[PDB]
Amino acid sequence: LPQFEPVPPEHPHYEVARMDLAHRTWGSQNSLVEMLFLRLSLPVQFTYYYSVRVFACVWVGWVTPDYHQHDMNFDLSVTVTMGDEQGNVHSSLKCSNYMVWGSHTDLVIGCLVGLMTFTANGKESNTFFQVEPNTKLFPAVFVLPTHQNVIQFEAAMFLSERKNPAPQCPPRLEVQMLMPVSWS
Repeated sequence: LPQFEPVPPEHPHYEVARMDLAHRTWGSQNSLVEMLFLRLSLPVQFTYYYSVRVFACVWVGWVTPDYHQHDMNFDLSVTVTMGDEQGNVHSSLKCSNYMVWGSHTDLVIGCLVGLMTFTANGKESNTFFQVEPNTKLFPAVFVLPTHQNVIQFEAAMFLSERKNPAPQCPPRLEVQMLMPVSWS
């Protein structure tokens, strides 16, 4: 199982670089071409935008706590539809378990609560995994590197949401927001 563990420098080379607007610079400098399933360590619980800024095809999104699909494949996994004795339906019952979207700096941004939507390059691109109950999701981003400083991260701030001091609206990333890869 590919459970996440935080990137621990020295590493063959995924250079974390938390910095201060607050954001997170990156870079696979060394000749290691593949697999950067960059889940963030601090999942939401159910307003809160989530910017990402690729510097150089990246599957930005959100992820349910379980997830062991460590594969080269883009776009993989479940719609539910509770029925009736009538043979009809109590129609739909949520879906999916999660969010993802496939020179210049691409800038992808999410949002948060019961709904969530992508907003690529400051422009709307809504609906992809836009309903859930009172559940949880990591602010994850899957990546295959371009080498050239591969990726960067960031309505009220997400930091207000992850942690107890809600509101306190302005950003402060704070130390715990580590950036695990899904190790083999």
